[PDB]
Amino acid sequence: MMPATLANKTFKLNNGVEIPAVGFGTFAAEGQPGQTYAATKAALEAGYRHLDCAWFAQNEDEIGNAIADFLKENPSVKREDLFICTKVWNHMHAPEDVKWSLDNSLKALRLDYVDLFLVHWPIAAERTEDRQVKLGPDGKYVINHELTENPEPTWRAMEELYEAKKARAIGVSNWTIDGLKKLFAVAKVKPAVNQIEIHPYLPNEELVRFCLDNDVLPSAYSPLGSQDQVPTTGERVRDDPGLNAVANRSNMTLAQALLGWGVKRGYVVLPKSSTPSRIKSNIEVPDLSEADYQDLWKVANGRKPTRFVDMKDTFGYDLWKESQLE
Ligand SMILES: NC(=O)c1ccc[n+]([C@@H]2O[C@H](COP(=O)([O-])OP(=O)(O)OC[C@H]3O[C@@H](n4cnc5c(N)ncnc54)[C@H](OP(=O)(O)O)[C@@H]3O)[C@@H](O)[C@H]2O)c1
Repeated sequence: MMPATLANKTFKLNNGVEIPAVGFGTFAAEGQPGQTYAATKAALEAGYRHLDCAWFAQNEDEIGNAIADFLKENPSVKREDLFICTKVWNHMHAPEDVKWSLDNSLKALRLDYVDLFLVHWPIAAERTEDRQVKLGPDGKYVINHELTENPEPTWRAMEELYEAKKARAIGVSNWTIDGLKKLFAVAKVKPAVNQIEIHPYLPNEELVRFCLDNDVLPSAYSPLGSQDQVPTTGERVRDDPGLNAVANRSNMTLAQALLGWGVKRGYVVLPKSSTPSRIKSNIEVPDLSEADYQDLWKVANGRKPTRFVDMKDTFGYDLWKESQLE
């Protein structure tokens, strides 16, 4: 129990929608049936009012069941009290496919609408007749290059879903500054959120500015590092001695310190956990003192950026032209 927790703080998107600063990440590549339901229920009962989902996670049915059961067990809570965000995957970038994805997600979550609908990646890919990712002879995504660099159709579909009041806000994920310039050029409805990987080992400071200065709210996934360990040196963010020192001196958890850092920078954080204890503890986001904030920033600035989420080898498409040399 943290009375002064930032789990009550919200941000106001550029269309006036309120989004809780802390949201629960439901993606596990460990899914394992019943885990998503249990974790989502634990998060709702721990005080989370923000749920991050995605068609890619293939767990929206359990999330919807959890939401239904929670709302049924607590009459004082309404669906309007919850902020539900879901995303459309890469093979469904065709406008009809985008709409179908949103409808499928709504059916699974047992919701009439979502508060945030995000295009998961700026990469349109081909699909099979049964709405599965089409693999090529190399076993990698079959890229639709036309829809990939002139993504206006996709965004139009999103705008329509926005105007059909099926999504209260629409946005992008893993977008770049140049991609954002592209979309602004072509968009009628400016994206409200750009969900990206932000953490002390990948501060993403330049993109965080571009978004904030253009009325696009960043949303940080993998805010605790990730379920992944640094390849080039075998490092975990949550093992970093400086981060742990800052957390220990102020009698808070390392994850709490990282989440407070993120929220103090002014963006949303999406911690994920299957463990009940971590789900309870992650919601107790502290309002960092200036010393803790500056020291965490020191740790972040003393390092080579490290990006833990790069699916280059799966998509067969290098969005972020990052190489060993150079
Ligand atoms: N392209 C995208 O849009 C995108 C990509 C990736 C992720 N996301 C979103 O961001 C969310 C989180 O990103 P992530 O998957 O990299 O996970 P994360 O939030 O960065 O960190 C979670 C990892 O650290 C552990 N953990 C959680 N809380 C902890 C705590 N207090 N203390 C110690 N360990 C803790 C977790 O263990 P346990 O799981 O066992 O509890 C798990 O191993 C995802 O759920 C997803 O919603 C979006």
